[PDB]
Amino acid sequence: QYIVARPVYSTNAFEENHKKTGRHHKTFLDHLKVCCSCSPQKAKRIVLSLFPIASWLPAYRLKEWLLSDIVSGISTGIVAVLQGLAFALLVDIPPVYGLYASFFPAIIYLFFGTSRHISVGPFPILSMMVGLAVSGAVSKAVPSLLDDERVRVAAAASVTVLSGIIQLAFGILRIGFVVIYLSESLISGFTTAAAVHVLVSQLKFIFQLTVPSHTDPVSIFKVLYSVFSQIEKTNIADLVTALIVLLVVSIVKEINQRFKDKLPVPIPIEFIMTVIAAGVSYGCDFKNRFKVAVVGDMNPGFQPPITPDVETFQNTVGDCFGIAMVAFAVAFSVASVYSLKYDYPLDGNQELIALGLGNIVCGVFRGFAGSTALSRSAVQESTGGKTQIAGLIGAIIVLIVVLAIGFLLAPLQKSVLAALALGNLKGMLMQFAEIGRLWRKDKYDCLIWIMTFIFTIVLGLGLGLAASVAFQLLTIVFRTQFPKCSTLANIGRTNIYKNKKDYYDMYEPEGVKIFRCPSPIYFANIGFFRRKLIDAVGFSPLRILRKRNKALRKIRKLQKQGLLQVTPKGFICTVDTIKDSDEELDNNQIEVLDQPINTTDLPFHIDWNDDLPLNIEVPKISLHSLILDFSAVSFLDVSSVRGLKSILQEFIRIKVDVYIVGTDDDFIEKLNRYEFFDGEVKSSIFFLTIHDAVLHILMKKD
Amino acid sequence: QYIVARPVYSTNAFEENHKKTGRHHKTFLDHLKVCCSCSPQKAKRIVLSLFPIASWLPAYRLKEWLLSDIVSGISTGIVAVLQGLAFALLVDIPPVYGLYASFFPAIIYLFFGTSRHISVGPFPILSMMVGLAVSGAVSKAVPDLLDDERVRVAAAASVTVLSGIIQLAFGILRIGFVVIYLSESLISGFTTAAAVHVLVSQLKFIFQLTVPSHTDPVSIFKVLYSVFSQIEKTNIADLVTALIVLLVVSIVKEINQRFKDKLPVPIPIEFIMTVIAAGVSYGCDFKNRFKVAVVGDMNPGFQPPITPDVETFQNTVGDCFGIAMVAFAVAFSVASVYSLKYDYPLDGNQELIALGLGNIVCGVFRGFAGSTALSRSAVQESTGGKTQIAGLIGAIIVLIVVLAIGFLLAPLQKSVLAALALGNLKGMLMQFAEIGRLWRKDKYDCLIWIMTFIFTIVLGLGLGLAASVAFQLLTIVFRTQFPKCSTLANIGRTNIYKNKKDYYDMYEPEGVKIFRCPSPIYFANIGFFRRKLIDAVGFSPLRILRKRNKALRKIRKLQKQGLLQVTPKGFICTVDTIKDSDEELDNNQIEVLDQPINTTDLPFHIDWNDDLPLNIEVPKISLHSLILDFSAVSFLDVSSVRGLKSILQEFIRIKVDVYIVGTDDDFIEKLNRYEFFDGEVKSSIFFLTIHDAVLHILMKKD
Ligand SMILES: CC(C)CCC[C@@H](C)[C@H]1CC[C@H]2[C@@H]3CC=C4C[C@@H](OC(=O)CCC(=O)O)CC[C@]4(C)[C@H]3CC[C@]12C
Ligand SMILES: CC(C)CCC[C@@H](C)[C@H]1CC[C@H]2[C@@H]3CC=C4C[C@@H](OC(=O)CCC(=O)O)CC[C@]4(C)[C@H]3CC[C@]12C
Ligand SMILES: CC(C)CCC[C@@H](C)[C@H]1CC[C@H]2[C@@H]3CC=C4C[C@@H](OC(=O)CCC(=O)O)CC[C@]4(C)[C@H]3CC[C@]12C
Ligand SMILES: CC(C)CCC[C@@H](C)[C@H]1CC[C@H]2[C@@H]3CC=C4C[C@@H](OC(=O)CCC(=O)O)CC[C@]4(C)[C@H]3CC[C@]12C
Ligand SMILES: CC(C)CCC[C@@H](C)[C@H]1CC[C@H]2[C@@H]3CC=C4C[C@@H](OC(=O)CCC(=O)O)CC[C@]4(C)[C@H]3CC[C@]12C
Ligand SMILES: CC(C)CCC[C@@H](C)[C@H]1CC[C@H]2[C@@H]3CC=C4C[C@@H](OC(=O)CCC(=O)O)CC[C@]4(C)[C@H]3CC[C@]12C
Ligand SMILES: CC(C)CCC[C@@H](C)[C@H]1CC[C@H]2[C@@H]3CC=C4C[C@@H](O)CC[C@]4(C)[C@H]3CC[C@]12C
Ligand SMILES: CC(C)CCC[C@@H](C)[C@H]1CC[C@H]2[C@@H]3CC=C4C[C@@H](O)CC[C@]4(C)[C@H]3CC[C@]12C
Ligand SMILES: CC(C)CCC[C@@H](C)[C@H]1CC[C@H]2[C@@H]3CC=C4C[C@@H](O)CC[C@]4(C)[C@H]3CC[C@]12C
Ligand SMILES: CC(C)CCC[C@@H](C)[C@H]1CC[C@H]2[C@@H]3CC=C4C[C@@H](O)CC[C@]4(C)[C@H]3CC[C@]12C
Repeated sequence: QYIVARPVYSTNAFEENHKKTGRHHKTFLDHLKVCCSCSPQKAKRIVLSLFPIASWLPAYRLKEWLLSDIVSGISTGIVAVLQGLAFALLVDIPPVYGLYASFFPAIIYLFFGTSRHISVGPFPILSMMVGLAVSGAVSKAVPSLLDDERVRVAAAASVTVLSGIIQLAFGILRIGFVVIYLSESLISGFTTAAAVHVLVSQLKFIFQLTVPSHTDPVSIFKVLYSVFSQIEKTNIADLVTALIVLLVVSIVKEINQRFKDKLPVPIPIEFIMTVIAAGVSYGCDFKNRFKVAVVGDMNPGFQPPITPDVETFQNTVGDCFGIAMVAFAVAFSVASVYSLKYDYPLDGNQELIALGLGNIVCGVFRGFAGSTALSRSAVQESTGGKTQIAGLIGAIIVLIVVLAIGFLLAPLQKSVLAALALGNLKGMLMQFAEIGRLWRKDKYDCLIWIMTFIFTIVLGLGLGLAASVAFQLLTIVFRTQFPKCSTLANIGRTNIYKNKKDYYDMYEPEGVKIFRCPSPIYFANIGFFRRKLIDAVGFSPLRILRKRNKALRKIRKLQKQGLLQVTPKGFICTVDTIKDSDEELDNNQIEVLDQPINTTDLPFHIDWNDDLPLNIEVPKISLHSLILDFSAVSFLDVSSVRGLKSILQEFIRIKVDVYIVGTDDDFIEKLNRYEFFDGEVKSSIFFLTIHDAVLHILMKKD
Repeated sequence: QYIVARPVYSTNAFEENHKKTGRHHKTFLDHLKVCCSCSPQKAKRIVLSLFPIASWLPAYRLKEWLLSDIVSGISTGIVAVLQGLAFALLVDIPPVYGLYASFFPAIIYLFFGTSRHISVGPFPILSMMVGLAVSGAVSKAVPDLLDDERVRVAAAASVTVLSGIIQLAFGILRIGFVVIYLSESLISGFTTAAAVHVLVSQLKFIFQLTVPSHTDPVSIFKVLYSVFSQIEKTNIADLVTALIVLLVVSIVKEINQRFKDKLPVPIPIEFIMTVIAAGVSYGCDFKNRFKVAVVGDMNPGFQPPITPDVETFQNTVGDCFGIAMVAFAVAFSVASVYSLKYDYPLDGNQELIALGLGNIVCGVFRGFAGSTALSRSAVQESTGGKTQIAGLIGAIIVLIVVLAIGFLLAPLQKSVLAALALGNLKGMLMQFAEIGRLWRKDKYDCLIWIMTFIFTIVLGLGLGLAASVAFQLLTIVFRTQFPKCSTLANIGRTNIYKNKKDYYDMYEPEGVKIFRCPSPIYFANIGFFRRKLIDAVGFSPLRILRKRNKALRKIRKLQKQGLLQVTPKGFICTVDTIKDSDEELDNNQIEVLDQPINTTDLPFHIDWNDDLPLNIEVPKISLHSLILDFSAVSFLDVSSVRGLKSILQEFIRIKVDVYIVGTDDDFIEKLNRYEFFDGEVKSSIFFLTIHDAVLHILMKKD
């Protein structure tokens, strides 16, 4: 049974009886000393962290990893070639830049990356964010089809170079923990909005229509209007072939997911349908019989590096910041699943550095933004990916496609790629069945999800992330704005104290009120806390103090006039009744009422609760003690400290004690720094538990 | 002493023994029913709240309030005329609009306002924010010195009409509680930055220099450069007269503040120095002897109303929102001091409605934004202001100045007003002695103050408020990002549990770890909480489960091969030593390790902690129970719930119990909605206090 027999402590007798260890908190001088303390072991650790390949490559097991890595690399290389060709169209650049952006960051990540399963390249969200950034940049540059494509390519290279520089700077600064400011609900809402954006954007390629590059403020609706204002000019053959490809891919993906145990090395539907479509377009000549747009004959080989444009750097700072943040968050979210699945450590700063270097190299070599895509990562993992050697094999396949087999993929329909991209939208769009779950569960994360979706949809991907982050930060204040403050009472004559309106046989101590605030008190909570405390107490301590001071001043004036003769016990009051001549105070003297009462000159100790001569109101209070249950109060910063000090001073000045209960050692240590304690609000008002506070009150009363 | 003898409770036996009251929580259907339930008493209350004059005017005491109100009204009318003339120059409009904006909102507030001491009009922060909004609006108008000010006046009228409409909408929506999202540190920083802005902006009038209206991004530095690039063209007479006026005003204000008891009806230094300067300028002709700019001959009378410009409405939406928010916050902050001083209720929604209506009327009648100024409010309160009759008398004085005495104030130097405005900068600039105090106290509110100052200075008043609000919201996440998680232990063989690294004679139960998170756990805290819990425990439950599952699979394979014969007690193990032929698991099958172990088919109960045959590692764990001290955990939303569920499942699946301790009834009630409880994580794992949890563990063990 719960049996305890201990003395009553007040967080000061406790410390006096039990000696503390006197731990030395770390200062700032020694923080820099240990950082600059260079040692060979720490240097080797830093070098190995910066070059994870030097650690994971010599530990390769070339007996059970080589074949699986090779197969997974071939599969992911085919998928990466197809996905780069598809996503190069979203930026509205020649397709070969998609291959470049699928090749270069993977090669850089093979050296500088810490994850072992993700595949680096383009994914639709980042691709369209880069495209929007390019459209914004080329619309602000100070003043043919070939020239427009070249300027778009240059703008994309500059934007992705700046994004890689930002990512590398973030990784160097060791601030790679910024991924925790994005809630799971915010991630879900943003991903669903981006999925809708992808579905809207791929329509102009499915229908084979010319759509101008729109601007960030309202992009999806403008694109939809532009697409549906020319719906008559659609290509029926292109539309039907896109539908067939999408239907076949979705059906095969469904059967592949359903039949997993019986199906090793899952069917490469992307490759199979792509080669089928290319063979159908060839021979049958799906470029003159119909007017289907096809992927042009890409130049076999790479391209010389270019210097990024400082004008674009200046123009698209915010867009590049958003691109870097989105890429890092997506990469971390994708890599964390496989890291937890296969039990290896993940380094956020190393991931940021690798992504930044890869993006920088890709932009220097005329590419665009690169990260890991969920579809490609899942393909690589399911095929049997064990290390980044699969990524190297995929890069080799991409290089082979770029160099040798370049005449192929030319009869490609330039919209089978769009249908393949839309085939990856099923998992993204299935997240729409989350509003109901969040509404049933939280009712606040549902608000976060809805607001994030609306903000992204009506503001573009670049600004929706910032707006959603701001609203998600505000939702914490929403949570801790109106805490369910309640009065506590004893249950069963034990040390159990719960809500006053919950149980039946409870009992409160005579003239004792226990108040609990089940939320941290900060700038947005001090006023509500004070109002709730005053309402629970039942009177205003400031009002009581002011009325008592007015009564004392009237009594002193009467004594000066001689109507009141002071005696050791009682007042003579040699007047039956006065005409009740009240006195008013001017504007600059009303402060004196708030001053504490000191009746040392009067030998009689005024009770302020029984009766006053000459019929003075002086409202009485039956509350002779107050206990604050600061057990759930995590922190106070400035305004809460000032409000608490004012409330405690007002309470103490009317001859009632205040006790703070439930705070640990750290809370009182922090409060000591705020100059909270003084000659009035001593440090002995803190008690361990409500029962100790109540027992101390009872002991001091009788 | 502290003597307790009660049975051990687990928040379920407690509820079974003590019957709850079964309170009926209010739903949403009845929330609308009580709002639409119209009653005569509620209608009368609503009408009286909407028209507070009908409540406070009949209760007038015309024996002790009339004379003081008249004197305070005369003084505040003189001060309001001077301050309106001064602040009309900051917007760069003819001075008479300052008188209009000092007259109209005061008249509207006399009817629709709830405060009794504040004086409505212009104040420099709002005046310059309106000026910046006007400069932005006139710089974006589509193209079609006397005509240059007309468009500025029209833009100011439109901007203030929109701001008043926004304020009225906010008051109608009953969202007048938005003043609690601005911390005291944020308010102090913004006020100091605005003071610096005022000091910089008034330089062009002190030196009598022509400065173009700059734009929001970097305004103060551009104005400073423009002023100091033409410092040679300054007027020495204007500078010296401004210096004398400022010095005399500051000295007289200092002596007035110091000598308060001996000095009733504080000296009207503004009025006396203004009339002295006007008489000197008129007598000595300070318009041709020197080149001092003077206030022009304002047209005696009012001006017809104008329709606000929809183009300006569309152009300056954000600026109008900022103006409305700043005006409401300033008015509430100024009025709260006097409301607390004189003990009368304040209505935020009524204040918002009154301010919105006043601003709407003033903008319609060609004025600019109106609120209460601290200087004017202090003058009115000190002079003897009791009700808004002082405001009415001030409006009457302003009307008299507008109509009858208009030929005066013409020889005014147009910079003595600037020096008078500078004289009010002492109180604002005294707030610079707060960085040190906040650094010594909080180290977070100091960051808020510094960031607010920097953001406002380098982004303008309109955008600095939003940036500082965002950073202040982020500071809460900064506070609750890395909580000081610690292990707890018993002290003195009682029910007191504190930090493990704090005391000497502590003792932990055998194989029991107590973990405490002294902060609410949300999206930005779940990962850190999991990492700290794993580090405190000393092992990874997922790793232990995976290794145990691998060992079980190897044992089952050996049993199938016949090397292991299952017996009721022990394994025969008819092999001296095997060649240690480990088996690797490919992808799409590694998840089976995470599945829970169910050794029902084996009669032997595997201990998983003593030893295993054929030398299998199976790392042992000494921990056999875990207690989470969720006493300071205020709330979980989605991600924290999911992470807690995953951690608890991982712990339970390795045959260890988890106990959550310290949560109240509301926390478990909220957690029940998240579908947290299921067949594995039951609802009986919640306990009242750490001592109950420990006693239950000891009872279960033996
Ligand atoms: C509170 C939540 C819902 C977010 C607030 C919504 C606003 C940020 C949105 C809603 C309506 C939007 C506007 C709707 C229409 C237009 C007209 C549009 O002008 C054009 O026709 C541009 C044509 C072109 O240049 O291609 C430019 C964007 C704009 C101002 C939009 C800007 C963004 C606005 C103000
Ligand atoms: C995330 C935390 C840790 C740091 C965030 C810092 C950024 C918000 C600041 C720091 C430096 C700033 C940049 C400093 C200098 C400039 C140059 C400036 O261009 C000009 O000089 C104007 C030229 C012209 O208008 O002709 C445009 C803004 C920019 C990129 C600034 C954008 C905002 C930046 C990136
Ligand atoms: C419990 C789990 C397995 C989910 C069960 C429900 C889903 C199968 C349903 C519920 C809501 C459905 C969504 C409701 C609305 C839409 C929008 C719509 O997509 C669009 O094309 C919208 C964009 C546009 O074309 O303008 C059609 C599919 C989708 C995502 C639906 C896909 C199927 C969802 C996710
Ligand atoms: C992280 C903290 C420090 C706040 C972030 C700082 C930025 C928001 C500031 C710092 C430097 C500023 C820039 C400094 C210089 C200029 C050049 C200026 O161009 C002119 O010369 C305008 C001349 C005119 O039109 O009158 C336009 C604003 C701009 C880009 C400023 C925009 C706002 C910036 C980027
Ligand atoms: C603070 C919460 C409670 C509400 C916030 C809502 C605002 C952010 C939204 C709602 C209405 C919106 C306005 C609705 C209509 C217009 C007109 C529209 O502009 C045009 O039509 C431009 C035409 C052109 O460019 O020729 C887009 C901006 C604006 C001012 C919108 C700006 C954003 C506003 C103010
Ligand atoms: C209550 C006690 C502890 C006050 C302590 C005194 C100082 C901490 C304060 C009081 C007056 C302050 C000064 C008042 C006025 C100004 C002018 C101000 O001018 C500007 O902004 C730059 C000049 C320009 O704008 O041309 C700069 C800050 C400064 C020196 C202030 C710096 C901080 C000071 C010295
Ligand atoms: C290139 C331009 C001129 C093409 C025409 C653009 C028109 C069709 C676009 C631009 C802005 C768009 C609006 C922007 C925002 C919203 C709010 C949303 O909740 C419903 C759709 C609605 C109301 C959009 C309707 C379509 C719209 C009016
Ligand atoms: C006209 C020219 C001079 C305008 C200025 C362009 C150059 C100097 C600016 C534009 C964008 C800037 C970058 C924007 C963002 C960051 C991230 C930060 O963590 C480090 C600095 C860094 C990487 C900046 C470096 C300087 C930068 C590249
Ligand atoms: C003549 C008018 C039109 C334009 C004047 C432009 C020049 C003088 C202005 C515009 C932008 C200004 C800069 C904006 C921001 C900063 C950062 C701050 O920490 C120091 C001052 C500094 C570096 C300013 C110096 C002056 C500046 C360069
Ligand atoms: C040229 C045309 C398109 C411009 C249209 C301008 C008008 C219709 C718009 C522009 C800005 C709008 C205001 C912006 C903000 C709010 C605050 C909200 O709480 C009530 C409505 C209100 C006050 C809006 C009313 C309508 C408004 C005045």
